[PDB]
Amino acid sequence: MENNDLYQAAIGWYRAFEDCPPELHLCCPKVDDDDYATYDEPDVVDDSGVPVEEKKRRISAYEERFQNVYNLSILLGLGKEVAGPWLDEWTRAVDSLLKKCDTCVRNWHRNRDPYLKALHLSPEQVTYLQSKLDEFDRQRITEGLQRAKAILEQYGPMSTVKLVDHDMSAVLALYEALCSLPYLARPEHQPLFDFVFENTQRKKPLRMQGGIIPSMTLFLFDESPVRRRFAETAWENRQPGSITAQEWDWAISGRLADQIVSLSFNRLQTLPPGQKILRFWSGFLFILHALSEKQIINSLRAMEVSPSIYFLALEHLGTNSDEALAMVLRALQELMEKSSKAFWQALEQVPPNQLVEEIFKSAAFRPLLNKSLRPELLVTEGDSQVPALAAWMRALVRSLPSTSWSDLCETSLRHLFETFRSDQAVDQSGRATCTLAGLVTLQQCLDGFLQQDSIDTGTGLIMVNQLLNRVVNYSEIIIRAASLKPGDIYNVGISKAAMAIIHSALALDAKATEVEWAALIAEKPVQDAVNRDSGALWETFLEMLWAGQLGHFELAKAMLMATLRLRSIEQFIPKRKEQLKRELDKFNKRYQQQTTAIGKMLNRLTDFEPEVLDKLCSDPRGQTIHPIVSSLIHGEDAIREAGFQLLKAITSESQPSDAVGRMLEVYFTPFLNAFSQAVDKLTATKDANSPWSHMIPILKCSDFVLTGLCDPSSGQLRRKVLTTEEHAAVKRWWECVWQAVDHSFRMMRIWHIKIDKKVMEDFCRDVMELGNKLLAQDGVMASSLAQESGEDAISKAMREVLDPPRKCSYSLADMLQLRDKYLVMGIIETIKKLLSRLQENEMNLPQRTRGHLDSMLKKTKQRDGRMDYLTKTNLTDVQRIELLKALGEDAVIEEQFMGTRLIPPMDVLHQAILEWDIFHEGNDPPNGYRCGNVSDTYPDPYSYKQTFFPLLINEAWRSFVTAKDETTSKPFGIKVLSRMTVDKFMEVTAAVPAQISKDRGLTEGDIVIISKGEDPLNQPQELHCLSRIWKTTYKKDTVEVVYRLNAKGNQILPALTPGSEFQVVKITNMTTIEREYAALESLQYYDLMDEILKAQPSPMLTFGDEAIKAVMDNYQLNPGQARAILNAKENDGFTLIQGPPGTGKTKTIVAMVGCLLTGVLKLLVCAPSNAAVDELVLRLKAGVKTMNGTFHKIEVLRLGRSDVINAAVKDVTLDELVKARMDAELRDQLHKEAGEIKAKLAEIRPQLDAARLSDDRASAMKLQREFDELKRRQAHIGAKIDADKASGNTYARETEIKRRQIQQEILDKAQVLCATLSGSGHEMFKNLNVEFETVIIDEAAQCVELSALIPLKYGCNKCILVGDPKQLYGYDQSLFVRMQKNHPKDVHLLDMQYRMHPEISRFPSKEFYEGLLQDGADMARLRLQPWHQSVLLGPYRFFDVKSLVNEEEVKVAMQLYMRFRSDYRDIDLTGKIGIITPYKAQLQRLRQKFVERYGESITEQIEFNTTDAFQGRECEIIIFSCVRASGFMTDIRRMNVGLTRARSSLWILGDSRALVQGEFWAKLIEDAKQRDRYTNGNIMALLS
Repeated sequence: MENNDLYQAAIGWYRAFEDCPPELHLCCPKVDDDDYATYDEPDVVDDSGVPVEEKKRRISAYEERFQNVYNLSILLGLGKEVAGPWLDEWTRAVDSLLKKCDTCVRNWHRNRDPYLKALHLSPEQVTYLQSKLDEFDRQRITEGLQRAKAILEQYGPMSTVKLVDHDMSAVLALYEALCSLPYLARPEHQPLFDFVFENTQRKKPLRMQGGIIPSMTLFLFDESPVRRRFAETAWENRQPGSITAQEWDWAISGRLADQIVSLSFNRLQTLPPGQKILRFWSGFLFILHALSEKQIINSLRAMEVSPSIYFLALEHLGTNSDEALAMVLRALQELMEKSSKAFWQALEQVPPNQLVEEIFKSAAFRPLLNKSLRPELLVTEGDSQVPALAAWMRALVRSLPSTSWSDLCETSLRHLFETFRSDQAVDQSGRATCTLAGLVTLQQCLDGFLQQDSIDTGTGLIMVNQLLNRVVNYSEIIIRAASLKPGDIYNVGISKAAMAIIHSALALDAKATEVEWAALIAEKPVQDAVNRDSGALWETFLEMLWAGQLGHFELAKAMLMATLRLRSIEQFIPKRKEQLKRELDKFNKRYQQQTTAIGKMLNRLTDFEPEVLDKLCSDPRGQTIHPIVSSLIHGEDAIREAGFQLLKAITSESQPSDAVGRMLEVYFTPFLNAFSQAVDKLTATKDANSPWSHMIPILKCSDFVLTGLCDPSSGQLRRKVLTTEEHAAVKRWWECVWQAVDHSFRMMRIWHIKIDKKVMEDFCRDVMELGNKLLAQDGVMASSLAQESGEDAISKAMREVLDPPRKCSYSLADMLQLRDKYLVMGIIETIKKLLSRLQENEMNLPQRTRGHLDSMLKKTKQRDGRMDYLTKTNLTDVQRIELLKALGEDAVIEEQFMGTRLIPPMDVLHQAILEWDIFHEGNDPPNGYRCGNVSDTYPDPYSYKQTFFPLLINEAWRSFVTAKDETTSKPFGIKVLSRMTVDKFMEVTAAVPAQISKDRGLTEGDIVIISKGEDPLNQPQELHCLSRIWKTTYKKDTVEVVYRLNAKGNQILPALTPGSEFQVVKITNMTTIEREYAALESLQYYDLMDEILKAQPSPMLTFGDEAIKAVMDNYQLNPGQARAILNAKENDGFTLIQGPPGTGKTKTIVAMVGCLLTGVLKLLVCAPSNAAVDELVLRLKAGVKTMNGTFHKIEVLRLGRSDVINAAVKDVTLDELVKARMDAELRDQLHKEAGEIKAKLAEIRPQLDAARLSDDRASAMKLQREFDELKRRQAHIGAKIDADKASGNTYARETEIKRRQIQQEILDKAQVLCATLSGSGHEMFKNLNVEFETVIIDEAAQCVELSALIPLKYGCNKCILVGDPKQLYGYDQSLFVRMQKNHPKDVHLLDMQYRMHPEISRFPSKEFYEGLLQDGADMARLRLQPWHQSVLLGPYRFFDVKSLVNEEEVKVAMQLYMRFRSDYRDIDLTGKIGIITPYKAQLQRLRQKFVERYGESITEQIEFNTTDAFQGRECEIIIFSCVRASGFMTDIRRMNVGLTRARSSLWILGDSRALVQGEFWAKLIEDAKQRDRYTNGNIMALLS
């Protein structure tokens, strides 16, 4: 019942309208007129105090009133006639309220359409209801418009705020008119509406709130530009998805479909207008600027109109207007960007190639580039302005699937390279734009393919090869966009794009090679789609990468960065008796070709000009320098040679060492970091096939790096100062080097069955040389790189260095298991040095290292009972004892070897010598050292230390003081190098000329007075200290001497002369002193405890004398000579025989050698003087008579100085023997070939310059091939030359090994040797194995007790010494002195003697020998030679004088000579004149007086020598003349010496009063008065 039921529903609606409160906004959620709360925030706490619950309640009240008004839409359209005045009041209320809330009016308008969709009325009924509603709305709108027009006409124009006060009702009416779709559709209302809009919208573009309308949007397409601006302003305020889907249905989707129909191609069935298409696309873009991807897929993609926006655009691609086409392309790019899925699947019916073909076929494509070239149509891409085709291609490639990218790319070629852009109808700017678009598309595709991780052998390589073939055909197009001259107007920066494309292609090829190598190594499946001519691919790029090309810096850097990728690629070694698979062989061939191409590229890079190469080498990225290091360490021989040549060119050097040093001094931190990274990468090679032969290049590179960084003089670490980052880099380098050494040893441990004897020797010996260098120069480099001051911090730095070495200590110990003798010695020396220093470094060895040491060196009982090294080690018992001493368990050493000897560290004595200033002025040292008793043996072997060590310090200070004042040298000047402090010492290195080296006599172990003052000889205020010499090599041609100078802290460290030079002069030599000190410190374990270090001297024992006459008969001995020997000869220990020198001590020594042979037949003949050694050698070797009657002799070797010696014994020097044997056992063509190759290369360089500008393809190819071949040949030749230069070390090592072997083999044939204490001071004896149980010491009275112990180092058991208490502080009195004074009974001093005149020997016996030395037998008859046969020329003529200038004395000597030549006439005194004086000035005056008064020819007639240096030497006419008293030792004991040395003529000269200091002179005068023992007076009258 429409009437009745509608009236009931209208009664309900009238209750809901009037009965419900109308004061509140009925159609809006507003509480009142001033209620402007955030009604849009019902979920949030509304500003009206309505929280989420209460704001949702306000929204629900609004929605419930809206549902009431929805059911009451029928009430509003009921009509008054049906409902009387009810619908009239409803219309009045609608006019009052619906025209009051703008949002309510918009909602009602939008819901009327929803209500119409929900209206169940017939089409006529629905039309009638809509017509009635529209009639009411139009009546209201017309009344409002009339009121507004009247107000505008009367009151004139008013601003929006003013117009609000004028008629807010008119403002609301206009707002409704802004959404009055039917009124707008009414043609009659168009005039008044247009007039009102022009009167209103002309002022400003109204920024109304609450949604938007499409009327102004259509006016944007229409002529109305004011409403166009209004629409633009309204639409430009929304963000993505800012519009509700309800609004989308209300005004967006419906109007969008309406516009699509207005442009529906199927409905149009023809081409559309250009302006229409442009406006439609522009509106779509403006709307979609605030769209959402969710609104795209779920609403836009779901907007199902014919056709859908995707298919609609697929059809509308036929829009053939130029600017419209550009806008359409931009809109398509934007749409693809919004959702790639939408573009791809919404157009899934269209293949991408079909879409590309449709797009590229644009009619306006040609002209568009002309405008695109202009700035306005220059598409703002990134920071530049390129064609919009680039944006379209980038969007397409970005949104396309990876598998779908390939074929489209080929089609993109048709668009850009093959068909469309390749057409000749393109203008210059047009062709440039097309080429730029194609290049951009190719670059985008390459970049997308780059980010891939893994794939099988698909068609990506095929696409790369197609690009390479195109850009090879487009070598012109592509490679000359790359080679385009910049600055062109048509240029669009395509040069950079082409360069980046080349770089990306190289990187992709490298990644493909890496993937293929990994798959081949892993035997994983791989397809067989395409094969890449990587050699040819790079060759195509090589033509553009040719030298001298513009912009080559970026291309070269890119090529190097790309080649850095193959840094881990390793050539797959084919198996034995197996053919590599087709894939494997293809991979090998491709790798070889790629390596050759990379080498050619590196050669061309080095071919860049020195300025160009230098500028390029300063890359801020530094990755090129990392690739340079990789090439320097590349395992391919050709790659190695190319990298060496490139590095030499870059650093501008001649040899690899110089280039390394220059690089270290230049870019130490970056080069070090890159080298560490490269070493880490290369070392990561799998241990199954890690570098076996290739590690040799790695080892050589590491050795070069060490010799560059930590060299003595040119060492960058030594010369320069480290930085914190540099410190970290150096630590990383040391750790990497030690880890590499460890890996090399461990790999050798496994490949001992795979290491060839020569190759194993080379590798192991190089490892051992690196270890020697480290434990010696990286000890120095460690001091240079100490963490901080203090033993703790420096030892911490050293322990950090040793940590990789401590881990490698297990490998080092395992290496001791080897068998090569030279390797054995090297391993033993490395173990001793490095390990003992590490133990001294206080850092305990690893528990694994200690266990391995125990299980391979410690004496444990084997299963068979062998108490030896638990793992076999053939090292000698001495070497094994040393290895045990490394652990430092002397108890274990005794219990293992001794059942219960080497050189000790000289650093103690060296530091003592260096700190103890010889120039100081302390007679008593600050320690207050003094002599004392020895008891013939200090009461402990350790008491020797505990007491004689202070005595040793006293003796060392005395020796230093004594040598201090004996310079007698020529001062010299030296240039210093650096002042680096290590262990309170420093290094002084200089390349002194060979003349300077010969003059100064500089050699290792010498002490030199390093000074800066002029004449510090008398100038204590000058700078002067002492310095020791370490080692003197030859740098190139001068002598590079590095002296281990003392850096105690004198006032010359601040005068640290990098090159400022000083005045360095040699002082003395401490080699013999060093040997003496080492022997004194070391002999505390000698078997002479009971003889030298427990309580007493050696014991004596008597025997029978039956064979004394037998010895006399067999060896010209005597019972008196035997009686003392009766105590010494049979007994053992250390025995001495006392007696005057005239008792035949030399003849008795020869007889003693004969008697020792009678008792024996290595006999060590220790002597204190070299001349006496030569005399003994003559007497013993020259006269050989064993107990057989023949010349049977023990092989005699004189291990003594032969330079200052007669040449007669020079045949037994054993050093001339060594040199002769080596000589008997014992490139230029390479240098000539290198010169010829360098000349040919220089000549080709002129041809290179000629053909470089030829620009002919065949000529360019031939010239490039010739240049590359020349570069390869030059690299090979230079590598061969450098290898020949390096071979000097190997040749020297082999020669040294052969020399040591020859020396050992020759010493093996030796049976007896004669030498001195310093003779054993040569370190070679330690490496020599000799046996000695008997020793013969000559002239014990002429040696220091300290050196006396050295002769016992050979473990002798029987020893015989020759020393008389006569003929001689007290710090070096004697060892036999203790034996005699302390135990006179235990001594055997002969009383009876021979070979002297009783008259002559009476004075020596009585005054000096205490009458014990019984004179000779019948020297008037036994020695009845002229001496006794000439009565007047008596052998003992007793005369005396009665100032040492003293024309009396000197002229008396002259007169004695004139009587020997005039009174007597035929006396020759060739070494027979006993002219001995106690003063050197007197000796010189005597020589001058002879040469003047007696004639210069008489200077050789008489021997003029000092008594002290006349030992052994014999003279017949002993005309002695003492000078004066020195003090009972050089005066009275020298007098006893003279009474023993001088034998025949008592022609004394002196004065009794002046010689009263010597009571022996008074005794001689008294005996002259008694038995004519002298005769005073003036003999000048007697000679007349």
